[PDB]
Order: sequence, then C-alpha cells, then structure tokens
Amino acid sequence: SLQRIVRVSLEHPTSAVCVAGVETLVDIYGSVPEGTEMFEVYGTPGVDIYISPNMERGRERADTRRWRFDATLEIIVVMNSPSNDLNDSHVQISYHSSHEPLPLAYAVLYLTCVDISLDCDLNCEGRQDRNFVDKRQWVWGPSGYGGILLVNCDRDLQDLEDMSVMVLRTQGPAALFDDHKLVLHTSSYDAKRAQVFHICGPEDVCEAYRHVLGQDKVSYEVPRLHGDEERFFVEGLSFPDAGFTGLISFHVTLLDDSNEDFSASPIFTDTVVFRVAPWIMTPSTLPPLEVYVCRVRNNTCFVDAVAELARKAGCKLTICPWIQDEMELGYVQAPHKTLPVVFDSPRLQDFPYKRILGPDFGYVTREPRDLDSFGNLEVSPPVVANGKEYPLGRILIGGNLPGSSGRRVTQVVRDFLHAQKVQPPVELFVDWLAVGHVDEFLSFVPAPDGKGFRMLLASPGACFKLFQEKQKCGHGRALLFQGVVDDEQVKTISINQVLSNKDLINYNKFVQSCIDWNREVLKRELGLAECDIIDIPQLFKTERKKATAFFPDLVNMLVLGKHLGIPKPFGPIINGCCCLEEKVRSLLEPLGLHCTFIDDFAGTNVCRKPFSFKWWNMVP
Amino acid sequence: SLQRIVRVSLEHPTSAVCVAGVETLVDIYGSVPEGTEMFEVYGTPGVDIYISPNMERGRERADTRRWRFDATLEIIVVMNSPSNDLNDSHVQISYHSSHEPLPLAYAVLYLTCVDISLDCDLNCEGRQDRNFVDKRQWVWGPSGYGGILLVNCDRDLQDLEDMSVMVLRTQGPAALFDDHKLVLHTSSYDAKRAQVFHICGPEDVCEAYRHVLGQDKVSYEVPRLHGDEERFFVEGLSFPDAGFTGLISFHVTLLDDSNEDFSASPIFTDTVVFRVAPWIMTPSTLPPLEVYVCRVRNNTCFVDAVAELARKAGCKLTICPWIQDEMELGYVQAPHKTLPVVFDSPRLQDFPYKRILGPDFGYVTREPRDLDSFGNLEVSPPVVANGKEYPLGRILIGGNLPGSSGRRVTQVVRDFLHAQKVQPPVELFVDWLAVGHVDEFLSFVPAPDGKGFRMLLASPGACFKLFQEKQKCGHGRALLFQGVVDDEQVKTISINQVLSNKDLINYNKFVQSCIDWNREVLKRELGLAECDIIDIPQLFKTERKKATAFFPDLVNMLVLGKHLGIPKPFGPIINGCCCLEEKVRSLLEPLGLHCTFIDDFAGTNVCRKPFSFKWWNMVP
Repeated sequence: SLQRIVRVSLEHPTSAVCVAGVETLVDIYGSVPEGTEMFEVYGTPGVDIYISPNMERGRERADTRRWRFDATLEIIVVMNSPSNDLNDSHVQISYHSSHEPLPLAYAVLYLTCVDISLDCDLNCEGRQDRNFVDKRQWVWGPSGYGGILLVNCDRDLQDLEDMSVMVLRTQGPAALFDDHKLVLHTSSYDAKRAQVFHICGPEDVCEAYRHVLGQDKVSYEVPRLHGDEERFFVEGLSFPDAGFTGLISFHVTLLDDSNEDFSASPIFTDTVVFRVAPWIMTPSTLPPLEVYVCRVRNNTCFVDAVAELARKAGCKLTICPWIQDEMELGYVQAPHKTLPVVFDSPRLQDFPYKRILGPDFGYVTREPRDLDSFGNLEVSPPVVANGKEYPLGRILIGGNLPGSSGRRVTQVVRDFLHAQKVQPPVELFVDWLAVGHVDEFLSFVPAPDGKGFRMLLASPGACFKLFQEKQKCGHGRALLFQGVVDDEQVKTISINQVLSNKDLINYNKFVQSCIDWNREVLKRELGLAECDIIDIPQLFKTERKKATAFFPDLVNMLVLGKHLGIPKPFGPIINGCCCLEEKVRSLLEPLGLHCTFIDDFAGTNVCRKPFSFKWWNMVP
Repeated sequence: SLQRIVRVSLEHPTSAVCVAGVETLVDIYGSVPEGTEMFEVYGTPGVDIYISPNMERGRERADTRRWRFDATLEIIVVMNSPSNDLNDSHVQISYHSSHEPLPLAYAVLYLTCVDISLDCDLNCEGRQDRNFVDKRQWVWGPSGYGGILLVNCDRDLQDLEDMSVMVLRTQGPAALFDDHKLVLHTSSYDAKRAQVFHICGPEDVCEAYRHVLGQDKVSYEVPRLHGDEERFFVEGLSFPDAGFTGLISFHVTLLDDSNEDFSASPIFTDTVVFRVAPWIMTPSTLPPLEVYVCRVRNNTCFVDAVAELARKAGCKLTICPWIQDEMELGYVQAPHKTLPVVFDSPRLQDFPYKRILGPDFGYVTREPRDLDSFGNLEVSPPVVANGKEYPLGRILIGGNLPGSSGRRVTQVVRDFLHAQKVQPPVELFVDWLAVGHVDEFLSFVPAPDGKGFRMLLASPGACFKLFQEKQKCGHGRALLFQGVVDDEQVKTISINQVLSNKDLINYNKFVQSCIDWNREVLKRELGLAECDIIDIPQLFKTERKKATAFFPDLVNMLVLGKHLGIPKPFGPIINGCCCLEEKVRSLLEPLGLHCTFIDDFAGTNVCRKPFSFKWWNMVP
C-alpha cells in the first residue's frame, strides 16, 4: 500500500500528521544509545503499531512484548479514524538494555489523524471489486473502471445535470488547517480541456458555484466551508481529437506549511481520473425517437409521407428552419445521463442547437486546417471481424481515390472520427458516383434472424436478372416510368428496350463491379457472409463519366424501425403493379419489414436510441 | 484471405487483372440459361480453380468433374505467378443440361496476373514468422512486428543510412501499365511527419533520389523504371508528441483507368506501417562511450580529473565551445542503426550538432507554448513495480509543488517525454532545494548483486550517525574543511560544533524528511526495497529557506562504469584521512566501485551505450 516516513528524535518530541489508513514508517534521525539491546513501542488507543523486517512483507502487532533490537526491523503506525483534536494521540519508542531498568532513551511522536480523499463515481457497479482500484488509472473493458465526463459543446443556468461530481473529504481538527492547506490542481494541458466549479453555498443559487479550475487556473487552495466535505462539479470542454486522448486528471495535495523558516512540503496526494465520453454514431438499425425534416416548402407530399411513416413507427416528428448532409446526429453517454450530440460542418456562425433540435442536445464542430457532406459518413450495426469485436459498429467513410485532386472528408474530420476510438472507420469507394454518398448504394435494415440485420446493396445485376425473368415470362414490353403522371421529360421505356441497350447494360456492369469492390470490403471489415446481404435491383445511368440512378434509388431509404420509407421506383407495370416494388417487397417483407414507397423524383435525419452496449465496456 | 469479385458475361468475353495469390470470385452478371442443371469450369495451366459453398469455409478443385448447378456455390480463381503477356490465361464456365450435348451457354474470362507488393523491413527476424501478419498494423511486444523509422532532426548527402527502405514489386506485362497505374500515397497527417524519395537512377547520384512524398505531396504515380521493383527511402521528420502517436502509413493502389466513358476503379491495395523510434534516456548505470565537457577556462584541475577518470573507464573525452543543464543525450534505435540524439532547450539559433557533438548525432527541440534545466530530468535503471515491467527504466521529473507560481519543466517537454511512452515518468519533490536538480539528492551506481544497481540518496541522518559515532570514539574535535587551502570566509568547524548547532541539526532533519518523501515515492514507483538503497552522509544549510550543500554534495557524482568522480567533501580529518571519504569508500568499494574524490569547492554530460533491451519488444 502507501507508506510515508516520519522521523523522530531521542532528544525532543515530534508532532506529525498521518492520513487515515496510510502506513507511517517511524524511525529515529540519529543512532540508538550505546548499549541498546532491546526496544518497546506503545501507542494510545486507536493507534495501530506493527513491526516488519524491512526485507519481508507482512506485519504483526508490536505493542505486546519487548523486542530484540535489530536495525533492519521497521515500525509501522496506522490510524484509521480522524483525530478530534491536534496531537490527541501519540507513540513512544523506548530503547532498553538488560543492565538498567529505565530506558536508555526514548522517542515520542504526537499524531494528528485526518481523513482526506478525492473521489468520483468510478462506475464500479459490478466491474472491478472496489478498493483494489488504482485511482491514477482509467481502465477500458467489462472489468474496468473510471469516471466519465460529458461534453455538450465543443467549438474547435442549470447545466449542472450534465457535469460530473467530484467530492473532497477533509475530516480532521480544524486547527490543523491553520498551518496545512489543501490544493486542488490539474495540468495546464488538462486545464484547457475542462473546468471545475466549487459550490460555496446553498444548492439553489447560480453564482455560488465559483469557477476554481479552468484555462489559466491550474491550482486552487480549497477552503473548508461545508464541514467534512467539499463538492466540485467538473465540466468537459473538448471532445477527443488528434491531440487529446480523452483523459483528464485532478489531484488534491495536503501541504505542510507550518515551518516558517523552511519551505512547504507535501504529506499526501489523491487523484481522480476522468475519461471524456466519445461521440458515437447510430446506425439505421437502432430504434428511432424523433425524425427531423428540415428544408422543404410546397412539398406537403414529402412531409405527409414522413409523418405517416413516423406515426406508424411510433416516434415523434419535428420540423426545423441540409440536416443530413451538413449535420450528423450522434450521442454521448455517461452512467448518469445520455445526451444526443450533433456534429456540424456547413460546407458560418454559432448554431442554436438547443432550440432547433432540442433542449437536451449537444454540439460539436471542427474547422478545417486550410467535409463535403455527411452523406460520405455512415455506420454499421455491431459486428465481429478478424477476431476483433466491434460492439458499436464501424464508421463507414466514402472517400476519394488515391491521386485525386479533390477531397470529400477533410483530415480534421477523419482525425476526430478515429479519435473517438469506439467505431473504427472503414474506407469505401464512392468516386464512381456523381454525388458520392454511401447511402446511394448501401443500407442496413433490421432482421429477426442471422446477425439481427441485413446489409442492402444496390445491384444492377439483380435488376438484370429480374428483367430477364420478366422477359422470359412474356412481359418484355412492360414499360418503366408508366406510373409517372405524364410529364414532358418522362419517356417510358420497356424491359426489352432496357435489356437491348448495349451501352446502358455495359455501364451497369461497370457499376456492379464498382459496388462489388465495396461488397468485398464490407464482407471483410464487417465480418459478413453472403446470407447477410440482399441485392436490391437498381439500375444506373451516366451523368457523364459518373453514375446516377436510372430510376429512383431504392436503397436510399428511410429506416424507422421495421417501417421503411423507400423511393418510388416507377418500374415496369405488370398486371397493374410495379414489378420493382414487388421484388423489393418479396425481399424485405419476409424479414417482418413494412415497405412504404414514397413518390421521389430536402433533408431527413433521425435521432435514435443509443446502443444497449455501454461504450466503456469496449476494449479498443 | 483477400477476395475480389470479377463478373463475366454469357454474351461476350471478359478481360481482367488478378494479383498473384489473391482469390478472385467469378460469377456472371445476369441469370443462367433456362434449363441449366449442371456446370463445368476449365482453366489454362497456372490458373487454379476451386469451388466452395458460400456459407462454408474451405475449397476444393473444381476443374475435374461436372457439377450440379447450385447458385450458392462460389467459383474461386487463383494465379500464383505473374503473366508474361496480356490476357495470356483464361477460364471458361460452361452451363449444361442433360438434354443437349453442347453447353446451353458459357462465359470466358481472360486473365492477366501481376505480382504487386509494398514491403518494408518488418523486423520479423523471429517472434512471428509472418503468416498471420496484418501489414496494416504495428504490434508492440516480444511477439510483434512493424517497420521502424528513425528521426535525426526535429525542430518543432548520404543520409540514406538513417532512412528506411521500402520496396515496391510490380511484376507483370508492361502493356498492362499503359492502362493501369500504381499510386503510392499517404495521409496528409502522415505526409507532414515523413518524406519519401524514389530512386530514379544509379545508386551513386544524389539528385536521382527524387522527392516523391512530402508535405503537400500526398500521392505519387509510380513509373516502372527499374524493371520489376522500385526502391523508396523514407525519412522521418517528427518525433512522437502530444499530437502524434508515432505511426506512419504508406499505401500503394493499382487503379484501372482503361475503361473509357467510365471512371477509374481500384483493383488492389497494399500497405506498409512504420513506427517512429522514440527518444530514450540513458541512466548512469549504462556503460559510457564519450564524456563531453563544455564550458570552463582556467580550471585545468577539472579537465584533468575528468580526463583521468575517462582514461580509467576507457571512454573518450571531448571538449566543445551548459551541456548537462540545457542538453540531454538520449538515443533512437532501429535494427539497422542506433543514433545518439541530443534534446536541446536553451533556457536561440540552429545549433550545429554534427560538429560539436559528432557526425552520428541527432537533434530535437521544443519551443514553449507561451524546462528550467535538464537537471530536473533523470532516468532510472530497468525496474519492475506494481506488476508492471519498465525494461528501459522510468524518467524522473523534479517539478514544483502544486499551487506554486513557477514551473521547472514546461508542459511541452512533459508532453514529449510522455509521448515517447517507453520510460513512463515519475514526479519528484525538489522545491525544498535552492537549485532543485534531481542529482542533488539522488544517484544510481552499478552493483554486482541485487537488482544490478544501487540507488544512492543524500542523507543528513546518515551523517548524523557517522558524526555521533566519531564523537563517541573521541574524535569530536576533528575539524571539517581542514583540507581547504585557507581561503577567506572558509572557517573550519568541528564535529562537536556541528552536532551542537541546534538550528543546523533541525534544518537537516527537515531536509531528511524532504528526501524521505522522495525515498518512498521511488521505492513505490521503481519497486525498490531498503537493500537497494544506500544513504550517503550529506549535510545541508539554508540559503534563505532553501537547501544547499553544507559540504560539497557527495551524491552529485560522475558515474563512468565502475569509476566514480565524487566531489571532494573536505570532511573531518581523523588519523590524517577524511572520515566522509572513508565512509563513502566503505559504502561503495564493496560493490566493486572505484572512488575518485575531485576538488569541486562547468558542465559534464556522458554519451552511453544503449539498453540491451530493444524498445520495440516493450509493451507500454
């Protein structure tokens, strides 16, 4: 355990402070008297005294017999309860010889015990057998521990509910603190990443929580106002980034400043270590809570369809004065509160997130060092791949090909995503698309069996097979885009005409290969097999040299639990029904999913429930 | 292993590129002909063809029988040797029914095999015998792997010996590279931490190594000049710091840009991962190679004594136009070269290190964000503490007390030291000293037994005991400072007069307690027992509330192997001999150490051999 040396003198008594539970090694400054053969030790009640050979572990009570003198023996003193008054306990070491009855000499040590401890919620409910916890460490995993700090605003009232509580216990005689001081401190590095408010009055006044640790404040002398304990409120100010691993440490040090002719000296130090909760993305397989549609007027059809879908799913709907391309809705999590946090990047000014999104919403942003769209960013369901477990899924980044002059995801955003460390990113090939969003060829829907989900991929090959099957069944003259309402630039085309267009078929073969590259990347990096993948029939055309959807992109869907909002494809009408819609239904309805095809020919984002898996139980 | 999908067509042949050893999954775009019941696969010699159920692992040869058609079966194609000409191999898949003898249809795939690999020295002499080695990872420990990059200059010819070699093998038909391109690339983050030169000519010209990857250069199209392989030389530009963990990655990507009217697409990617070698401090227990004396004139005694000590130790001596307070001599290590590196902090201009220190010397510096002296920094021998092993020792940092207005070690230096990560630092209490250097109370000397060393601590208590013993033996009137040459303000003082000075004895008792704090810190953090510690008798006096040596500081010694240069203490002369020198000899000579007491009533730094333990085998 912890040990501290206190020296005593044969010539005069000594006074010292011992922290409750800390072992005090007591020894004299000079030499024992000549002729010393034996020694005895005594303590007042409440003072535990042990002896131990300095080369052996373990100890035994020392106050019950006369010992043979041996310089290699150590005298250990422990007090477990704080003193009521200064120097209310003492220890005496008496050195003896067999020739005279009185001690040759003796040393007296007066003792004042204080109980000093700096503690936070270590989140050790059932994780690491409390009291065998190194308070200087933060340990990941299902057998770890450590305090958690939430950051609800990072641009680089009664907000106390989001802060983390830090308690300083200072039991002891008040007069001691006339010559001893408690210093709460943190490094300047950590200081510019978090701040601390000390409550100096009732819990109802807003100006009683005084800012004691902050940017330039790296140390603070604690006044003992509220008797035996002082409460502090820690507020995180920065998410983990390329230069910040997320750990924040606070220390308290008891300093002996009684010697006016000497300098101050430390007697005891305690430490609390927080980890900033990372920003976590939510895949489309998590249950929805609120759907956000942002920028459309004169588009009551879209709003009404999204509202009907949300009512069928059971989640609320909110309209705000785009939200899916310049914003991503994640969350931060602590044992005491879960906060949704929006990551913003407007391809500006201070965004009012507490009113547009909600009162319990956080905000994080990153300015470039010199993102195109958050459609370049998705995240997978929980997966296992290459022996490594990813209980919060993996972020999916659609970047640009090596050697290209343009960049889709700036370096600062990639650094932020990797610094969250809980959703290790996977790079995808999207340069073949005209826009280049991951959702244009990829989607995740919940499923009752297998891995609990299916990965949907746009597939020109599946559409080839569907059209060949329909042609063999005598429906080759069925017309695509027949269900559209007679527009001047919407010309119908038959299954035969599509299958006979060599340029279109060859281009869709190329697009299928482009998607196959990502298919194998995802199978390797998400540990997926073919039975986890559903190929959605989807054709593409060339917005010259880049791909765009031939008919509305079926996989670019809105997933609200088991209810799907799917763009209406306007495919070939066979027996008065769209065979593309029928194929999608035959593929997805067996999974218990409900398909709603919405007429699509401006942005939608969903706030979802967090993962059931707690991020601090992960081992990255 | 790695798998890539290549689609074929029943209507026309397909041409594709396969990387040697990579599994190619072959499947058609559309549907098989109606009536398909069976299939066969054939390949030209050198093309391995297997089948595998897509839900099962493992494979078996597919070209020896007629199979029943089953859509869940996968056809796997492997080529292990590069092609000599384009499309020199092919595979045919024929679909059959039992009714007609000819295939209902067939698909032809022409194949060109290329062998592409980006490789570095993975330092896999043993520990792994690479067959499960992820080239995208750098693994610590005695069973790890990964490239190592050396940095010989960090301010934030034939330099090929310090660079790391990276080889790109590109075997294949030349005509393929008329439509396919090799792109060597790295992230901008890594780009501004390292550079890469491509050799584009003979190995004797200095302008043939063209700068191909650098600060703004994140991608480079590789020309195949030297036939089957190209050589690149990687030079690290930044040590690990608070914002750089030390990993540098390079990738090569083969891009298909043959398909006109389409966009380029990736076919293969390979990766090399380097770790920058950290800066490592050398404790005084490591063997010396060269002693550096810097700044003194008119003191031939100091230079002559250091030269005699170095001659007895066997190490060179060098004088240069301070070196221990503003510079620290560590080293960086790779399997191919070990470089001593100076960390500089001039309490200026570009310091010429290759001439003042030596040709094989590196340089590191850190500007403050707004250290007092490198005497605030020491390092321990290898230790084991709290179950954790520290095979390169632990750095010792003498900082200021919490709440003090001054700082001894700036935050940038602490961040650098912690970011090296291989010598986890320990904080020590030095504010009680007038100067505040760790060496004023601490030293490490080699020892033949125990842990292989002894930690020496200045100890007023040991001097108390020595003087009490000498007084009891009748030598109380022996005079300190009798060996002085009768200079002004240098008054002799007897053992009795020292022991009878209550203020001096009390102040040295306080100093002993200040040292005891560090004694317990070091015992805990270095896993030391009392048998590892030697208390050197040392008295202190007060420079106005701060400690300075009463007589010359014995523990502030120069350790050259088993030869010790110890400041001459000028202690009490008993029987014509200094009893302090005699006590130090009785303490240290049994360890096989040779004590030379040097008149010290100028800076000295030592360049030492590196640790025998290789840093990459550590698990931090």
